Amino acid sequence: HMQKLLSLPSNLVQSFHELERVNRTDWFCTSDPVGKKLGSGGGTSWLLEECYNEYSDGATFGEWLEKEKRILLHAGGQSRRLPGYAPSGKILTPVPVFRWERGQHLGQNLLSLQLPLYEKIMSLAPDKLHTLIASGDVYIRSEKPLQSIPEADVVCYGLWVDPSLATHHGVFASDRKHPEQLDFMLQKPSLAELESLSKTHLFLMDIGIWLLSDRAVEILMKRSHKESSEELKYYDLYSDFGLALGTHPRIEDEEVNTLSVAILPLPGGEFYHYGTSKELISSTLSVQNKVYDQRRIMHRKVKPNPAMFVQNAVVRIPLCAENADLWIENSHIGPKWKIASRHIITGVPENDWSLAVPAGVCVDVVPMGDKGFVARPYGLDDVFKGDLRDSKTTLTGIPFGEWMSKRGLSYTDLKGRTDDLQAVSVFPMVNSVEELGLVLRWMLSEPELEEGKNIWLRSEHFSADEISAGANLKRLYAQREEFRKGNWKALAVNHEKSVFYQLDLADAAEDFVRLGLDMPELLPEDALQMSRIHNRMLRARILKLDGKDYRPEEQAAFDLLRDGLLDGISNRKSTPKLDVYSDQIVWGRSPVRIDMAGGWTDTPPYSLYSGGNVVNLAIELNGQPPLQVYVKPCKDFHIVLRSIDMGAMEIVSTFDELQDYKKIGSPFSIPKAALSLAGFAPAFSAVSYASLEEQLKDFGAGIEVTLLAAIPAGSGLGTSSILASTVLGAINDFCGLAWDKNEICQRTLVLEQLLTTGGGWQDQYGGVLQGVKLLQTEAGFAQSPLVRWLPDHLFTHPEYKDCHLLYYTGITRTAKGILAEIVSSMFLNSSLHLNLLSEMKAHALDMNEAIQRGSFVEFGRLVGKTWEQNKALDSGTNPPAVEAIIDLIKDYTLGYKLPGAGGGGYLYMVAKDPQAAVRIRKILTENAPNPRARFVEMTLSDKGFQVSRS
Amino acid sequence: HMQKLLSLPSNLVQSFHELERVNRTDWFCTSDPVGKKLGSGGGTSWLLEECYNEYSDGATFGEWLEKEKRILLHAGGQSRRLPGYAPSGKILTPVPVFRWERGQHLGQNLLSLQLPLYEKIMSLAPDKLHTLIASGDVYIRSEKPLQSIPEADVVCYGLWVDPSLATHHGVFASDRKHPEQLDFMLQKPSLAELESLSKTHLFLMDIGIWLLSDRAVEILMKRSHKESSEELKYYDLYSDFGLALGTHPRIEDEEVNTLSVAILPLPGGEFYHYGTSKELISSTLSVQNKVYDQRRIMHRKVKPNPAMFVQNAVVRIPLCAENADLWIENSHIGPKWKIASRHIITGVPENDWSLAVPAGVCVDVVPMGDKGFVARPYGLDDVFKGDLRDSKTTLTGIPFGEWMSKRGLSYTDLKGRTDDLQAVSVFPMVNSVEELGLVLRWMLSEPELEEGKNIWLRSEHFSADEISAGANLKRLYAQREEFRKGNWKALAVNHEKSVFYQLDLADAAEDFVRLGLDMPELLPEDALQMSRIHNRMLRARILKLDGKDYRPEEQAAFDLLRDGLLDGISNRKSTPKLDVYSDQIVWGRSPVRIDMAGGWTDTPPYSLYSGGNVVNLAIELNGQPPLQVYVKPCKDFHIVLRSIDMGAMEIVSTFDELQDYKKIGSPFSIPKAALSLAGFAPAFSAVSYASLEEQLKDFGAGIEVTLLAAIPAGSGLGTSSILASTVLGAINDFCGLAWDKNEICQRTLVLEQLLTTGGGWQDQYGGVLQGVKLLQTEAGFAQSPLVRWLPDHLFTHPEYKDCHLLYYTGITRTAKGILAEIVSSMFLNSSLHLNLLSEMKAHALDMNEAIQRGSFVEFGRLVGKTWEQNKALDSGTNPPAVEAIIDLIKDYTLGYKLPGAGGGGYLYMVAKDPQAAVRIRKILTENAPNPRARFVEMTLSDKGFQVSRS
Ligand SMILES: Nc1nc2c(ncn2[C@@H]2O[C@H](COP(=O)(O)OP(=O)(O)OP(=O)(O)O)[C@@H](O)[C@H]2O)c(=O)[nH]1
Ligand SMILES: Nc1nc2c(ncn2[C@@H]2O[C@H](COP(=O)(O)OP(=O)(O)OP(=O)(O)O)[C@@H](O)[C@H]2O)c(=O)[nH]1
Ligand SMILES: Nc1nc2c(ncn2[C@@H]2O[C@H](COP(=O)(O)OP(=O)(O)OP(=O)(O)O)[C@@H](O)[C@H]2O)c(=O)[nH]1
Ligand SMILES: Nc1nc2c(ncn2[C@@H]2O[C@H](COP(=O)(O)OP(=O)(O)O)[C@@H](O)[C@H]2O)c(=O)[nH]1
Repeated sequence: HMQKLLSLPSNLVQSFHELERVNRTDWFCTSDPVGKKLGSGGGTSWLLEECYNEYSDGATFGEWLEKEKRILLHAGGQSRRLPGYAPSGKILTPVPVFRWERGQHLGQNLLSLQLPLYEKIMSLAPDKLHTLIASGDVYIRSEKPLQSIPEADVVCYGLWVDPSLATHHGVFASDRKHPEQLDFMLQKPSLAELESLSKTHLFLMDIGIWLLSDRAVEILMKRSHKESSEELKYYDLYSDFGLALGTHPRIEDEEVNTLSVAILPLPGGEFYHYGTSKELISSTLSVQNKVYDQRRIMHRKVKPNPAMFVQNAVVRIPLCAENADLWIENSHIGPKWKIASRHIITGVPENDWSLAVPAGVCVDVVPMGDKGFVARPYGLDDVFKGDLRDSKTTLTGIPFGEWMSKRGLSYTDLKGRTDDLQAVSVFPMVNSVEELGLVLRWMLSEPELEEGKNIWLRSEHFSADEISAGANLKRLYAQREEFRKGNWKALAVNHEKSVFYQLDLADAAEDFVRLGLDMPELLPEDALQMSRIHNRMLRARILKLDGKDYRPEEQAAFDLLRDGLLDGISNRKSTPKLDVYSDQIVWGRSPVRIDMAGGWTDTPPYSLYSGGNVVNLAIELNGQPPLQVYVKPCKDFHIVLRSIDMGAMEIVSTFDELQDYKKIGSPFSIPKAALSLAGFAPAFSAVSYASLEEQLKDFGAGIEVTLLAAIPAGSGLGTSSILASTVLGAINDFCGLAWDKNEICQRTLVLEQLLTTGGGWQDQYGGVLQGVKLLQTEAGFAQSPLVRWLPDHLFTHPEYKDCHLLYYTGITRTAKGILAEIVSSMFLNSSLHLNLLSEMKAHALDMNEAIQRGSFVEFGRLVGKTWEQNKALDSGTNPPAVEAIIDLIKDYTLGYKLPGAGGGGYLYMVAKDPQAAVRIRKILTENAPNPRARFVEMTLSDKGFQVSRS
Repeated sequence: HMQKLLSLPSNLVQSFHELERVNRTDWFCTSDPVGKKLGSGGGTSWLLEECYNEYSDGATFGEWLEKEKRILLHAGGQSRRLPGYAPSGKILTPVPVFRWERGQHLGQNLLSLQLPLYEKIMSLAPDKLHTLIASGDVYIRSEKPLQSIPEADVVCYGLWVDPSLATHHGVFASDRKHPEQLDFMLQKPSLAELESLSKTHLFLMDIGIWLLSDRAVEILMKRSHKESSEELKYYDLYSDFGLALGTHPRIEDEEVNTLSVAILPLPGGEFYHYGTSKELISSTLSVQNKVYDQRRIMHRKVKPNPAMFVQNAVVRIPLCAENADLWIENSHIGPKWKIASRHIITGVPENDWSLAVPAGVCVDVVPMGDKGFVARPYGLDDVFKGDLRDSKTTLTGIPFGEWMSKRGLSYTDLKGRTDDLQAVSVFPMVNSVEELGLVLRWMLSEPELEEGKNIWLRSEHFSADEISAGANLKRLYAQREEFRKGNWKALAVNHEKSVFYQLDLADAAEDFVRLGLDMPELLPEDALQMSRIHNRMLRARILKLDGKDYRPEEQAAFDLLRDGLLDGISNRKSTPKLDVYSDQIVWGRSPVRIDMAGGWTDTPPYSLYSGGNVVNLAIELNGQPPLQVYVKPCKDFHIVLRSIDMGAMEIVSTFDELQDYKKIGSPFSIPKAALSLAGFAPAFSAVSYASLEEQLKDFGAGIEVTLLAAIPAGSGLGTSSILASTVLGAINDFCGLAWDKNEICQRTLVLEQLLTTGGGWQDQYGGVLQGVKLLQTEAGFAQSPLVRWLPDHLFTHPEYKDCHLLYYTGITRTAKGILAEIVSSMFLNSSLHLNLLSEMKAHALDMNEAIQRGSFVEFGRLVGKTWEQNKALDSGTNPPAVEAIIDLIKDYTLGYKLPGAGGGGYLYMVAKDPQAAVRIRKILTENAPNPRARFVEMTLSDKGFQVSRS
């Protein structure tokens, strides 16, 4: 597991692992020494020092830093501009579920949303960069493939967004002749400053993702201490260390300038700050406004305003269009509340207050002590900095002097600090919800309230620093959890309009079992089919986690899926007519396929969620099409089915026998379903016939179908789907149905839905259509792949053709059918699975690009990456014997993978060059893992499915 | 030229063609009959009836409606909420140049900005839709490719919008299970209705872009008249006709429901209101802040506030950050003015007034009569509706009763109507700028000024309706033109910070010549290179339009372009070494190319503006590579050059002779430049030599280069560039320079820059690289195409191969005039040319898609569309002889085009089928247009440039 190190507030360090439910093995956290601020760089150095002192197994710091890669997040500031989550350190702020996203956790926060990108970047990083540094108050997205990470001492990711937004952050400025290096950094530059440099420089806004080598770490830790030894000091990573980097740095440092700096634009990058109260709402609104298409929005709720976000809360007042810019979290809004706009309500316990909240002021309630509450009303624009007597120092939008004067208070009532509003003990700690409401009314729009002033005088006073230092986070998290327990039922009941069935339902089931909640009730038959499948699978998972019987629920979900996929599978009528002469035989034949990338993304229901991308190609094996079908007229008015590979024969005389797909011991389900779809079953026939015998008498003869699958099913080469398509095409030619290859593949999809195989669509398109292809579908039950052919240069040119090797290993899967687990995880919107499948889609697009550009090396590498993705999706795909075979020859390949679901069988290898291919052949021949392993010659098929007549 | 029909205010109809300088053939305008409103549908029927009565020519209404597609715009309301441009009908409102856009006209208005999208949609529409309907008070953008337009009776464009905004417009509601249909429309639905329909329906905001068939037009016009007679009536297209459409319409209508409705979401659509005074500022601010890319923003100037827009105006006071929401147009702001924020100043003549404008109040001055001015002060929030005695009836932010009382006035001074503020004659018409200023001061923040009241009492009074009805728009446009004449000089001087050199400089040159302005002075050498080229070409165009000598200015612009393209002349040095045996000969050969789509988009400087997209392929002619080069060692230490096609020979003995590219009568400039780039000229040689003879003595021998261009020059098949690349590749093999094909093409670009050809990069990549390719570059001087190969199925498969016909027309022509005209238009940011080139890029992408999908019919159709685009870009591309050749066989083709710049030469035809190809051959053989015309057999080249040794 990637190690996370966090610089947290002192109060949170002791409770982080319990409140966030994370183990101490993968998570280490500490704080700045109480009473001493260290800044960004100083806090990072202190975090590194603490983690080293914790796991110092006797090695020095230098050899310890190399031992593993680490992701360090600094969230140990004061959070002046975000008081609502200052005691949580910003990084633990709950983030609403995106109305366009599937598979998110209901209790997601900024940390859990932002961590995967950091882990991906670190796994892509070179091995000499053992330290990633980031701020936890941002949400960063990358919707395009990451570029190579250079081997510099400092690697900073940047993003050009808007000069107005760049005005508030760090900016990397690079000379127009050299965007590769960093010329200098700028901390919050003005619009005029960026304009004056626009003619000669490019600017990338600093998004707070830095990567440091051991040399840069040494220099930062030397700068974070004093002149002698261990004496710590304040040091800013971005304003002191940052401005000293680049070609022409603003700050001078002999050791910092020697560090090479590399600025990387984040591909498809998006940046959303979460450091101020205004940004808390604006960034969430932007993320919501990334998608507007209602066909891609699973949250079917009409909000009065898009900038209204309610999490872990109970709202007893009606919300209207005038209540814009609203953020309610971990709060209870009583029915007698009166609100306007621009509000941030956090931590408020249950109440029936008659509280009027003016526009622009926010209310925060922090649990303090065992039973007390600290009331912090503040302003959406309050910065909490500066001297109290300055007119610019504001509280709840009002200057602090005016706030004091209007309430009949004097500065003699504030004993303590007076030069910094952050350190002014002005927030009262009450011991009752009634006193809390009274003092909040007094501190807001009722300064004449007698009892409020009395309570404020009786109560102890806390500053924002003291609040963050003494907050009882256990009670805060417990209130949030009780609110979320109520919200689970609320969302499940309101499923037709809520985000319930687009959430990660595995996480939801875990939370249901942990909180002691009952399973959601069964959705009525009138509900959405997808929602019904989600509901049944969630109930099954809850029963499994509880220790009850879940098999019927699971099977019911699968049955709802198969019923859902039926489109024109009932009313698609054909009129088969004997289109050949009496002594003619129809021969159809098809090659198999190898999927290069994007496999699994065509599998329902994920393909229904977002559409699939698959790059694959048709291949003949040992110079022959492995799937073959013969169709001929029969003197008797019945259907004869013969199987060469199974060595069997069967006579179908009635409609009932033709549609008996699950007949015990029959290997003829595929041709039976194919003949049914061709119009020899009543449901698919345009003409009504009394019996199969009468239909065949009107037809002119019976039908004799002989089938050959020269490659057994489960080999991963697409045997079953391609055989179904071959039978369909032979019957198409024999019966004059005039189907084209695309319609044959679609009828194959329908056929496999008749047989309840539950697979995707990639195999039949890969085999029936010639050449190498990219296949893409959109979201929805209607899955009809758009086909884009690719150049076959990398597979047919003499310098490449002999580098594609196919090796039958003689090994079959030792593990069980994990496919069921994968499909059920898809039904539960499992976040890990959905993320991996999305990465597989993007990787299929990258494979398509590599093939288009004619890059053989990149093609082989991406094949290897597809193998890695498949191993990550299924642990049983790579048994140890296959891994030993791989290790025998891995040094001579650009990449390799198993075709299809894998688990053994065939190994596809892309040799580096023809000599490497000869070497691979020699090695695997002289070191056969078993007597059955053998090479199989594969050639790209320029024909696909072929059919001819005698 | 698609015909535009406009329903305008009555006063504007009489002067529209003169004020906007448009011909009466392509522009028709009328108004609703004065005294009766007809609504959207009634106004549409009246506009159609008027245009028919004008251009009937003896046809019936149906056969006239069929003749052509028409774009109808309704801009004929009262414009209560936009008084500053009410007499202009909103649609003629000047709109500031987008700071991120290139090629816009300085005098652009809303009409000129909105027309291109409508014309694009209409040209994409099926031929049965002859009528597009739109409102003139909106600005709509589409930044993603438009989808196919189905063939329905009514086609409506929509946009996914927040429900809160959808509450204020028409809404198309489609069942979630059938988004292809329209279920029903809703006119301004409430939030509760959207809640009730959100669970079962999708809603798209109506953006006001409808397309109607002739039957729908007939029904709309029957509904727009009464029942018995021809008397027109009010009829709403969206509330009456719209609510009667769909599957389950809200309103019942026997004839309207039979119309098929198709709802299309606008890809990448953006909607900007232009109906109220505040929206005038807000939508403009949004459009300005729409683009973020530093590479695409040429106007890099930060004003004190982003919401300050100044057009056609002189401002004598300084503008600061507090002057937000400011719109100054066609106005002179004297130095003694005092303004705040939220202002709209229009039509103010030159003055020295001491006028104080309070925040939120706007000033408008409308020329009236021969020399008079009507002063209309109003409020930014004034709606101009309601009875005068209501407190809500507002004027300049003040209730009208209070405004009357504060100036000692009574309702006995207002003769006329009193129930509608729009019809109250309260605005005085004065006869002098002095009286104008006095009465404006009186009507604003100086109600106690007696002289203002006296002038108001003596002067005639106009209502807003009377202003819009009697306004002297000629004087308004003349004042605007004088202001713009001043602004031209102001912008040209301030070129480093203005939008000057990103404007349409052809329009700018025309305006400079018309207004009698001198050309801008020469930019210093320290200015931006692109800006300097723009400056020189603009001076050249102004001199040419004036009748002076412009050739040196043009040549200087071309030289600045060539110098800008000079890149690696220093950091790409070669060391040629004799790499062949003494008796060995190197033979290089290349096929020609046919560009399928995107030609011209690779030509600088447009390729530098936005990058090029070109789909092209290599072809052999009559089974041979038409470009051939032989290189062999020479006993003498000189260079021998022989030309087979020119039948010539030349001896190069010195560096001076080798670099004499423009030698009189020499056809050897290409091989001389190629040998120079290979390292036989000192500037490109890594080793310094005293003379060419010494370099060749160290080399081991001289060089003998024989060239053959088997296809005559000017054929359009890429002969020159591909021959240059062939020489470069032959010399590369002969000298062991180890260049790859990409480097060969880049050296070809450098060679053509040495020879000052001024072309693009498409030809060399099309010829050197095998197969069919999409080539793409980004913006910037560095033009290095990314190459993506396409499947060659549509060109090599037997059912397609014989449909590609190449016919030498027997016409030759130096296509350098077409090149010069188009390149000079590119230098001037000619709006027509830039728009057409953008469409050519998009069309290249569509061609790439069609080839990927294997669609032969779509491929041929897109070839035809490429021919149409080329004809539209240059009128000289299709001479009448080529057009006559085309007309002989056009009925047997899916498409056709001339390769390259055209002007004659070869005709590429995509026959519908092999029989059609036989027919085309027969027709063109039996009817040869000239003794030289002949068919040439073309075959796709799977080799590209090849080189071998004897
Ligand atoms: N360990 C530690 N980290 C800090 C300290 N100050 C700031 N940081 C971190 O450095 C990053 C950048 O600083 P800021 O965004 O200004 O931190 P902040 O909490 O917003 O500070 P203020 O709002 O000014 O109170 C933040 O993510 C903080 O987590 C500090 O004193 N100690
Ligand atoms: N943590 C978290 N809680 C949420 C989120 N969305 C909603 N909630 C909580 O769940 C409760 C129920 O949500 P819904 O079923 O959508 O109800 P609502 O739309 O918020 O309001 P009503 O239906 O009118 O009661 C809300 O009151 C919120 O407190 C979310 O994205 N994240
Ligand atoms: N031909 C015609 N066009 C109209 C009519 N009414 C409105 N329009 C046009 O349709 C467009 C949309 O209507 P509105 O924006 O509400 O028209 P308007 O002139 O702004 O009306 P007010 O601002 O309320 O005075 C406007 O640009 C008008 O020019 C009409 O009765 N006949
Ligand atoms: N029509 C039109 N006029 C403009 C535009 N931008 C500027 N102008 C006018 O041109 C004059 C020159 O403006 P500019 O060179 O940018 O100077 P600046 O605006 O003071 O910085 C201004 O006084 C404006 O009145 C525009 O986009 N359209």
